[PDB]
Amino acid sequence: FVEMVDNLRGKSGQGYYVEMTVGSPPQTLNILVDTGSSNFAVGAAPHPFLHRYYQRQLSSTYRDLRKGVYVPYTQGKWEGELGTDLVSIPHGPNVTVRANIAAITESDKFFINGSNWEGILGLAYAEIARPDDSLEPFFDSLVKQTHVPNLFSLQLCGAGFASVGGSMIIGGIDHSLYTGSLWYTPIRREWYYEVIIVRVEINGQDLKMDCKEYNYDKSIVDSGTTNLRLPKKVFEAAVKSIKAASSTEKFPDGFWLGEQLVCWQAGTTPWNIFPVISLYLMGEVTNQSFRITILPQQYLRPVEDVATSQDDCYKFAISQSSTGTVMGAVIMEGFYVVFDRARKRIGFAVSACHVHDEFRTAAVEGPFVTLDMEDCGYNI
Ligand SMILES: C[C@]1(c2cc(/C=C(\F)c3ccc(C#N)cn3)ccc2F)N=C(N)S[C@@]2(C(=O)N3CCOCC3)C[C@H]21
Repeated sequence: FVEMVDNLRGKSGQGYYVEMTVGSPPQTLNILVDTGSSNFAVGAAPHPFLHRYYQRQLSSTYRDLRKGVYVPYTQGKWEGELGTDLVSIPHGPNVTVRANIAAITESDKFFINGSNWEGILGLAYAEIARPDDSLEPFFDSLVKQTHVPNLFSLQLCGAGFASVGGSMIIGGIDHSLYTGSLWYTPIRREWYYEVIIVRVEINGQDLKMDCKEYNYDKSIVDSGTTNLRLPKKVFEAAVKSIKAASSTEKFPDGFWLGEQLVCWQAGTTPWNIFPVISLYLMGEVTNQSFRITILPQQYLRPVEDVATSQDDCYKFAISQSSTGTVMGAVIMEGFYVVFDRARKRIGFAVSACHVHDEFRTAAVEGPFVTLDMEDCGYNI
């Protein structure tokens, strides 16, 4: 799948996007890859933040669905007009499909000032599509209309001390993007890419919580979120343990809450005082799990645009949640992640591009024996 390697671009903290074309003749747009939503939604009006936008009046293949949609989020929102058009991915499979497109005509706190993307490719399932599950997501249309296999994989390559990159392999797996073996965890339910965490360790020390807390009220894999978000109670325990592990240096309380940065002299970040973080995931077999481990290089994120400082500044990118665990870019930048929809499972392997040092690397290890893993899932 050499044609698709390195087909993702982005800037630190602004997301990973793929080039797409919409309409006839084709209009090229940069589109954020989002496993945490299920709409294909593109700027269609001259918002000043946008490099370009979808001009339906130029497309002979545009079809109006004569239906609008209003999509509010916890902060910000977008509103759009639904239709269909022909869509292709230049550095993807050599096909064209007719897909739903939400033409965004009003938004707030949605587009990012300074970013180079103009829309979002929601790769999750129809149950969470807006306005309802009758709006077929893009990937469903792709698979239905072509012979592309029903899976995709993501290698998100992060940065350290602004340009990120990676690969979205559509319809398969490229073995050059990972080392070791893939380990799979079941997709618990096809809405978000929902998974079940069965154990959490900080530098190998179990947090010893009731594992339902780790998945209250869900745990998901989301390329459209930067942080590792943890349920409030889990975040409290995790930070207590990370604070203790890292206690040879003291930091203001506000740093751990994401309320302020911490800066060090260039090149002197003390990586070794910060612990590794391990999530054990439900395995494929009864009573079997595996673990994924990330480094501070993943969860301490460089902040480049700090005019008021001259040093190397970082943001703590593990944060508390009210929506469950969110394995965002902090997790995904450590791994090659296989969204094996056909077999309702997600594979993890150590990413051949993840950021590490000479002493520690990200890891995917198993098998481990874990009992009562079904009890870890939350039910209303
Ligand atoms: C559509 C939405 C969304 C995402 C985004 C994503 C980004 F801006 C972004 C930025 C940096 C990085 C990195 N590294 C990655 N992504 C930018 C805008 C944006 F809207 N998608 C999400 N995954 S989070 C989101 C949300 O709250 N939900 C809950 C309801 O179900 C769908 C997702 C805000 C939603």
